[PDB]
Amino acid sequence: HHDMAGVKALVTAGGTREPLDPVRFIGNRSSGKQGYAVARVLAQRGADVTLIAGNTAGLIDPAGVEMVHIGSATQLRDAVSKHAPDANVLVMAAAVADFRPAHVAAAKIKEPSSIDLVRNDDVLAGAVRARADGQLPNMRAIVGFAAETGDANGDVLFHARAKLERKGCDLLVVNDGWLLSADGTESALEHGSKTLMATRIVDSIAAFLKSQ
Ligand SMILES: Nc1ccn([C@@H]2O[C@H](COP(=O)(O)OP(=O)(O)OP(=O)(O)O)[C@@H](O)[C@H]2O)c(=O)n1
Ligand SMILES: [Mg+2]
Repeated sequence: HHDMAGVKALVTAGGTREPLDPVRFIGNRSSGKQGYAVARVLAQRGADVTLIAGNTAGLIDPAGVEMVHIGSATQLRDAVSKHAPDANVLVMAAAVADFRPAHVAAAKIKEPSSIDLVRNDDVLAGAVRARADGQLPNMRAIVGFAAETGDANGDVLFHARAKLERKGCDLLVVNDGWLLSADGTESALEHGSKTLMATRIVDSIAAFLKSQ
């Protein structure tokens, strides 16, 4: 039915784009489909959903969901800062570009000089800090998303378990796939439609909120 009737949810989705100039930019391959799916499931279950979307070209805005379109990592951060205080749940599913062009050309660049890169702020960490400082009373649950690959140093779960504690979020969605909770619970995420996966994620949020 409607688990999320009283829940104000803030969802980010898609990838950000950091401009070199008006024409070109630095981006990633994020579709934002998973975040959109989570947005729809939440709204279907009675949540008041605000969705902040990055590069989602062919996706259609979900009905019953307040849409806030942004372009870059900075624009995303400012959007979150604006809408977070009213949110009970923050679903950080956007693929934020780690690096940004240090200087942006006013006009399209016409061998060229190298591009200087500067690190972007950790928007999630900003939210986690704000709640820790008592500046987010309404916030009850914070969800992070991560893509992990096995390397010589460790397993996928090995890296996933580490990132969950580093980010300081309550739940981490890892892509098969995993749902990692801060209490120490681990649930497998079987390959399926983005809809079914969204249901699993929202179920974890619901289950978490009951414990809150
Ligand atoms: N600048 C950033 C980068 C990440 N994220 C959020 O943090 C979570 C972790 O994403 P990930 O890129 O895997 O974490 P990183 O800190 O960037 O780790 P890594 O350097 O391995 O990519 C994601 O939900 C993402 O939305 C964020 O808010 N701000
Ligand atoms: Mg990153």
